[PDB]
Amino acid sequence: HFYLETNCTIAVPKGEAGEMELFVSTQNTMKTQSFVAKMLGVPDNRIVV
Amino acid sequence: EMGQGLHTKMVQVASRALKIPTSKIHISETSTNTVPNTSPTAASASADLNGQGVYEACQTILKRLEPFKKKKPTGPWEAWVMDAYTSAVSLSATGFYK
Amino acid sequence: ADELVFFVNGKKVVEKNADPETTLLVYLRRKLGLCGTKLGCGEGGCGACTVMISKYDRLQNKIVHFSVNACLAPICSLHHVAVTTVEGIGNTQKLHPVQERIARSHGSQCGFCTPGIVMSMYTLLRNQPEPTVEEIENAFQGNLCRCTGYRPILQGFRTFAKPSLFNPEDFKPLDPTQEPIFPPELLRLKDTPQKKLRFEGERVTWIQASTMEELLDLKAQHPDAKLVVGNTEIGIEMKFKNMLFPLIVCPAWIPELNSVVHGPEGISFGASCPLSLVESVLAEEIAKLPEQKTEVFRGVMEQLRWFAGKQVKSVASIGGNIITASPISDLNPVFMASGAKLTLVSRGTRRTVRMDHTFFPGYRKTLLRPEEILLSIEIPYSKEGEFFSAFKQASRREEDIAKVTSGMRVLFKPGTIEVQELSLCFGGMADRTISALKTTPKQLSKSWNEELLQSVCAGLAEELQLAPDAPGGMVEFRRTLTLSFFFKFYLTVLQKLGRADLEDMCGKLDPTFASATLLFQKDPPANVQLFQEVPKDQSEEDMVGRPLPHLAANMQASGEAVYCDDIPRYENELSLRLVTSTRAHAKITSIDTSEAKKVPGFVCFLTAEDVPNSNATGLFNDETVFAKDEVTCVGHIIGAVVADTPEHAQRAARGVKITYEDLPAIITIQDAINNNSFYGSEIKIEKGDLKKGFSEADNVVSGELYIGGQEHFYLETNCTIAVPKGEAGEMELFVSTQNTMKTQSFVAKMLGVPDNRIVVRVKRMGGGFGGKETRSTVVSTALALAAHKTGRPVRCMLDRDEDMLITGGRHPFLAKYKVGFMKTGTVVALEVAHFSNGGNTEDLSRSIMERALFHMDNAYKIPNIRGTGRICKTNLPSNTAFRGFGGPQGMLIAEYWMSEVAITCGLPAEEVRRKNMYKEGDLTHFNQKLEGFTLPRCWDECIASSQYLARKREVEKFNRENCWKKRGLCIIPTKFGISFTLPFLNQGGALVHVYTDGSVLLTHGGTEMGQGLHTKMVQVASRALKIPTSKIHISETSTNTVPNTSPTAASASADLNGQGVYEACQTILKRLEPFKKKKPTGPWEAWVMDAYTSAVSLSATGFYKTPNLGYSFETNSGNPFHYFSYGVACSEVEIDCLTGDHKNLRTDIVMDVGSSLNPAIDIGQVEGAFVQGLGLFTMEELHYSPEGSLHTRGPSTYKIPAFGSIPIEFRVSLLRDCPNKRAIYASKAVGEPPLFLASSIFFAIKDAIRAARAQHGDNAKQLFQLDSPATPEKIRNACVDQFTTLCVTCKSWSVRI
Amino acid sequence: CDDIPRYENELSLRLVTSTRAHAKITSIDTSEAKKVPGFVCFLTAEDVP
Ligand SMILES: Cc1cc2nc3c(=O)[nH]c(=O)nc-3n(C[C@H](O)[C@H](O)[C@H](O)COP(=O)(O)OP(=O)(O)OC[C@H]3O[C@@H](n4cnc5c(N)ncnc54)[C@H](O)[C@@H]3O)c2cc1C
Ligand code: FES
Ligand code: FES
Ligand SMILES: [Ca+2]
Repeated sequence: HFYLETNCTIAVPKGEAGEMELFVSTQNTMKTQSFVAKMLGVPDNRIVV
Repeated sequence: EMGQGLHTKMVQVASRALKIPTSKIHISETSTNTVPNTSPTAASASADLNGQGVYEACQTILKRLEPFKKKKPTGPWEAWVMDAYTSAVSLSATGFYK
Repeated sequence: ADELVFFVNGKKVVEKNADPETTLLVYLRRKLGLCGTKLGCGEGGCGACTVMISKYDRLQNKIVHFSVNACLAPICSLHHVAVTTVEGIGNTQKLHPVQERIARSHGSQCGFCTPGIVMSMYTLLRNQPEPTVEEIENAFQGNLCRCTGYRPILQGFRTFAKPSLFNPEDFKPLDPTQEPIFPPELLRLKDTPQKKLRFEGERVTWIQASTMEELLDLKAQHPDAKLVVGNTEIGIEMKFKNMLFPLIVCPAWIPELNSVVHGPEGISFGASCPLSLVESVLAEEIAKLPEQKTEVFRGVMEQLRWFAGKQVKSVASIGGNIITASPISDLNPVFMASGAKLTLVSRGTRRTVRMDHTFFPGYRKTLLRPEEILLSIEIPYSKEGEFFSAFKQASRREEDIAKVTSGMRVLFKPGTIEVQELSLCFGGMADRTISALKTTPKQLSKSWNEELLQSVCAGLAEELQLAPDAPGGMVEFRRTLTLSFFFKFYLTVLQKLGRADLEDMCGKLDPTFASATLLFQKDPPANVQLFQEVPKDQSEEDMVGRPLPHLAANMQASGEAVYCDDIPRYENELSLRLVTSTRAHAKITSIDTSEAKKVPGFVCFLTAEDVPNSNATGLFNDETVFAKDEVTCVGHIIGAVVADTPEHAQRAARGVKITYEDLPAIITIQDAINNNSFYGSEIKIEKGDLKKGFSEADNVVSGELYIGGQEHFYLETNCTIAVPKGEAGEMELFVSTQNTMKTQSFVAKMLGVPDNRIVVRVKRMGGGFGGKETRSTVVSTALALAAHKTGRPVRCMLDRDEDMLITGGRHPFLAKYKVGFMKTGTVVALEVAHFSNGGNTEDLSRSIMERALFHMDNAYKIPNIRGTGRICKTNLPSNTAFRGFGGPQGMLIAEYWMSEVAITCGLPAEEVRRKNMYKEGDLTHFNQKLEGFTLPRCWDECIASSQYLARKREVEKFNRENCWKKRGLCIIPTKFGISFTLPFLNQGGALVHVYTDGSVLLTHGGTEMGQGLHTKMVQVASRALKIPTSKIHISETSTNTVPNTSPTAASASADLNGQGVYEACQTILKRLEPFKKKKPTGPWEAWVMDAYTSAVSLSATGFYKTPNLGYSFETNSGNPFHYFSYGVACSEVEIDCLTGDHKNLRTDIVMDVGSSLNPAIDIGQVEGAFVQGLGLFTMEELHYSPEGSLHTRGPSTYKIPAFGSIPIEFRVSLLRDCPNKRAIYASKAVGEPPLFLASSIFFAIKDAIRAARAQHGDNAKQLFQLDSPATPEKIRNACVDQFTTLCVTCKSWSVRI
Repeated sequence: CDDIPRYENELSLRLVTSTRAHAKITSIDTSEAKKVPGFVCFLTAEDVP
C-alpha cells in the first residue's frame, strides 16, 4: 500500500468500567472496537474508536 | 477520510439536501459513539452509502423545520432554527441507508 | 544529606530535589499521578485530601498509623514515613470493606468527599479494629460532605461498631492480616541513627533538625529560621496570606520536644507533641486519677473536643498553638487561667515562666526572644478547693474558629467558700488572649454568692468593652457570652462546692438551673427510612423502583472515578489563573505586568484586548469576559495569567498590579432601593381585592424579614480543560458544569467561531447545586481563550477562596409583609414586597424572583393576595441558581408571617396552618389548579408518625422544668412547582446505540453531579428495552451527541431525559420486533445480530418536551408547572439560652416523590436537600466588608453542616400509593423540594426562643424578630435576660447586604 | 494521529516479531530488555485478559 502515514494507534484508558478511547489511523472503526473489546473481555459500549 | 475527499463530498451532499451553504456545515471526525456498526471505508462505496445516510438525516431535519419555513418563507435559516428550538423541536437526527 | 525518601502505597519514592513548598497532595496528584486524593479547600477544613501515614515511632518503639491532611503536609516533613492513599487499600477489582460499605450503603453521591472519608474510617480501623459508634462519628470531625446529609455514611459504618435500602449481611468481613505490610526497609532504617537533612527549593530552604543542639545552634546563628512542626498554621500563612519564610527548620524529630514527663505539680509535654498525644495521655490521667486533681486536664479536654478533626490533631503541636498566639486560640486561655509553666531555651540558656498576660504582649507576639524556642508546657494538677471550667462558642460545634473562648479558675481558702485566687481568661475579645485583671482582684476574700455573681458580671461588662469596628463584629453577642460563660462557671462552682459538703454555706442549686451546667452530650442516633416495595410480579431485572446504588459508587469509594482535574495533563499543557478586582466599583487606570513577566514559566496576561470576537457574555449578555475600563465588584475578573504550572501562575498573578480610581458603589439592597438600581421592572402577582380583605380582617400584622444568601460549597470547585485542535477553530472542553450548551455557545461567541466547532464534555461533577448552571462559564471562557491563543491545552481549577469570591451564591432576600386574618387564624389578605440582591450581572436573578413569587403562598389558600419582587443591581459578585431557585426564600417569608398569625390568635400553629391549607382542586394565586394534591396525606402521616401532639406536651413540660435550656417543636408543609419557569427549557434529548455484541451505549443531555441521574436513566432504559441494567452503559454527556440541551436544573432532569431515553428505546424496540416475532425466545443478542445482518439501523435519537406550559404575568393565566411536589417535616430542637448553641434532636419527613424511580437515591436527595436547608436557615452566613469585599472565603469561616449537625433522630418516609402518571414511570422530581422543609428547624428554634423570652424577658416584645440564618448570635441575642441587659451598649467590620 | 500531543504519563509500545516463517517458540529471554532505561514491560499471550 505504502500509505505515507503508517499504522498508528493511541489508546487512552479512562480508569472506570473498562472504558477506553482510541485514536487510530484506520478505515474500520467497528472491527477496531470489536477486536479491542473481545481481547480485553469488555462490552463494545466501553470502547470508543 | 483517507485522502479520497469523502467528508468534502458529504458536506456538498448535506448542503444541497438542507439548501444552506457548505460554510455552515462541519465534519470533525468519525467515531463509534456517534455512528455505530459501520462498515469499513472500502469497496469504493463509502460516498454512495454515507451520502444516502446523510441525505436522509437532512430530510428529517427539513421535515421538522417545514412549519417554521411555511410561517416565515423568506426569513433566514437562523430564524427557522431558533424558532424550532424555542418551540422545543428536536434539531438532531440519525440517517441510515442499505 | 538531601535525598528525601518515603513510601507511597508500599512503593519507594526517592526525591533528589525536594522543594519545601511541595505539599503531599500536589506530589501525589501531579508527580505520582494518584488522583484519588482530592483538593476541596487547601485549608485543612474539608478532609477531601485525607491520607494515612505509618512510621516506626522510636520513642514508643512500634509501628504507628495516623491520618493527615495531604493539602498541608510538606513532603519535606515525611522522610522515612509510609503513606497510604485510597488507591493503597483496594480498588473496584478488590474493594476494601470500608470502600464496599460506604458505596453499598448509599454513602457516596457526587463522590468527591468519599476517598477522604474512606481514609478517615480506614485509619480508625487500623488503630481500633472494634470502634464504638461514638469513635466512628469522631473520626469525621475533619470531613465534610455536601450531598449525603451524612446519615448513610454513619449507618453503613455502624456495622464496624462493637424493605431495606441495603443489606449489611452481604458485606464481606474484615481480615486485618491482609492490610499492606509496613515497608520492611523502613524497619531496617530505625536502627541507623537519624541525621540532619537540608532541602533546597526555588525559594525556600528546609532543615530537618536531628538534635536539640543543632536546632539551638541554627536559631542562635539565624533567628530568622522559621520553626515548622505540623504546618497547620504556617501552611495557611504561606498559601493564603502569601508569606514566604526562606529558611524553615523542622524540629519534629527531636526527642526532647516529644517527651511526656509526670512530675509533682503536673504533666510536662514537649512542645512538638501533637494534640492527639496530649489528648490520649490526659484521657488516661483523668480516667485513673482523683477528680480533685484533674480539673485543668478536663478543661483542656473540653476545648480539644471541638478543636478541628483527627487529621489536624495528629500533627498540630501544643507548642504551635501556644506560639501562634492567635486571639482565638482555644488553648491559651486555659493555659493562662491555669498558670501553666513554659520552659524556653536558646543555645546555652534556659528560663521558666508561668503563662500570664505578659506572655502575650501584642498581636501574634510572645515573650520569646528571636533566638529562643519553646521546649515544654507543664499542664498542672488542680488542688483541693480549686475548680476549672473551659468554654468555647463558635458558629458550629466541630472544627470551627471560636468567637469567644475562655479558661476559668477559682481557688477557695481551705474549709471556706471564700475566694483565695480567681482567674478569668478570654480569647476572641481582643487582639490577644487577655486576663480580666481589673475584675478578678476585687473578688478576693469574697464568699461565692449572688453578689459575687453581680460584681464579676458588672466588672466583665466594663473591662471587656468592644469597639463597634472590632474585627469580627457581633459585639453584643460576644459580650453577652463573657457574662453567660461566667454564669455557667458560677453555677458549676456552686455545684462542685455542694459535692465537697459545703451546700449549707453556698446553698443548693435550684433544680431548674441544673441543665445550665451540663457538658455537651448527644443521644445515640436513631434513623428510619421507609419506602414502598415494588410489586411482587415485577421482574427481578426491572430495577425501576428498586434501591439500586449509584452506578459509580464503587469507583468513587476507590478513588478511580475521574473528575476534571484528575484527567492527566498533556505534556504541552499550560495553567491559567484568574486576576480579579479588589474594588467594588472603580475605573481601571492602568495595569502593570512587570513583576508578572519575571516569574519563571510566565506565558502571557490575557485582558479584554485579546478577545477575538465579543467581550459580551452571560445569560443576558450584560457581562464582560474580561473587565474593560471599569470593575463592578470585588471578584470582577480583569484578566488571566497563563504559565507552565499552577504555582507559577499564582505567583505571576500576584505580580499583576492594578491601579484604580473609585466610583460610587451600590452594595446593599437599601443602597439599590435609594439609587433606583434594579434589573428590569417590578414583577407582580395579585388576585382578589386587597382593600376589602384588609377591611374584613379582625387583625392585621406588618413586619420585615431578612434572609442571608448561601455558598453552594460543591466539594469540587469550578474546573475547565480546553484542548485546541489546531484546525478550523475546533476545540474540546472538559468542564465541571451543569450547562454544556451555554458553555459551548459562550466559548464560540467569544472566539467568533460557529457552535459546530466547539465540543463540551462532562463526565461528572463533584456537586453543582445550581452554582454550575451558568457561573462555570466564567472560567471556561477564559481557559478557552488561553487555549486558542497558545495553541496548547490549558487548565484551571479554582481554589476554594477564588471560587467562593467569583462565582456568587443564593440570593439574599428582604421582604416587607402585611397579613390580614380572622381570630380563627384564617388569613384573608396578604401583601408582600420582595427584594433580592442580584449583584454584578442579571444571570438568573429575574427567574429566581418569579419562582419566589410563585411560592409566596407555600401551602396556603389566600383569597386576596398581592406579591411584588424587585431585583437589586449591585456592585457584588453576581448571584445565581441554588437548589430551590427562589422557592425557599418565598416560602420562608410565608411561614414567617404564618408563625405570627398563630401567635397573634393564641391558637396552635399546627391548627392554623392546617385550616389555611389548600384543598384538592383549588387554584393558586397564579390560577393553576392543584390536582393529585397529596399534601394533606403527607401532613396527616407526618403528624401521626412523628407523634407531634404527645411531643408538644413533653416540650411544654421540659420548658417548665428548665430555665436556661428550652425546646421547640414545629411541623412545616411545602408545595414546590416542577418545571423551568421558561417553558421551552422543558425539553430533553437522548441518543442510543446498540452494538453487535448486544451492549447498549446511552447518552442524554443531563449531567451527573451526584444526584444519581445516570443511574436512573439506566434503570429507565433497562425497563424500556427489557434487558438487564448490566448491558447498558452511560459514559458521559457531550454537546456532539445531544445538542441544544437545557441545564441540569429545576429538579427536572430525570423527568426530561427519562422521557427522551424511553422514546429512543421505543424506536429501537420497534425496529427489533420482526426479529423478536421470528425468534420469541432466542436471546436479545440474537435479535440484535439478526437486525445488523439485515441492515437495520441500531442507533436512534429520542426527544421530549413538557406539554401545555406557559404562564403569562399579564393575564395571570396558563400553567407554569407540569405538577407539584409535596412534603412535610416535623423538627424538634433544644437551645442553650446562655450560648445560642442548639441540638437538632429529631426530624421526621414525609415526602411525595410519586412512584420513586429509585428510593435509595430519592431518600438520599431528601436528606441531602434537607441538610443544605438546615445550613441555609441555621449555620451558613456570608460576611462582606462595607466596601463589598467577601470576607468569608473558606470552611474556616463558612460553616456548612458537619456529621455532628444532623438531627440525632432522622426519619424519612416516601409517600406510598401516589403514582404521578404524567412523569416518567409515574415518578416525581426530588432534588429541590425537600430543602425548604429544614424550615421546620428554624421555626422550632423560634418556638424555643419564645419560651426563653417568657421565662426571662421583662415586657419582651411578643412578635420578636428572627432573621435567617438563625445562628448562635441571633439565637443568643433574642434570648433577652439579665445578661443581655448589661451588654446592649457607623464604621464597622461588615454590612448587611 | 502521531501529531496529537502526548499526555505527560504516556508510554510507547514496540512490537516484537518472528524472524522465522514457521517454528515453535522454545523460549523467550527478556534479560537484556529489562536493562534498557525506561523499560516498563513485555506483553505476551499470557497478558491477554
Ligand atoms: C482545620 C483547622 C482547624 C483548627 N481549629 C483550631 C481550633 O479550634 N482552635 C485552635 O486553637 N486552633 C485551631 N487551629 C490552629 C491549630 O491548632 C494550630 O494551627 C496548631 O496547633 C499549630 O501547630 P503546628 O505544629 O501545626 O504549628 P506550625 O504551623 O508548624 O507552627 C506555627 C507557629 O508556631 C511556631 N512554633 C512551633 N513550634 C515551636 C516551638 N517549639 N518553639 C517556638 N515556636 C514554635 C512556628 O514558628 C510558627 O510560628 C486549626 C487549624 C486548622 C488547619
Ligand atoms: S483539601 Fe485538605 S482539608 Fe480540604
Ligand atoms: S457525596 Fe460527599 S461532597 Fe458529594
Ligand atoms: Ca445575578
